[PDB]
Amino acid sequence: XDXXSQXT
Repeated sequence: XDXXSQXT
C-alpha cells in the first residue's frame, strides 16, 4: 500500500 505499510 506503499508508505512502508507493506511493500504493496
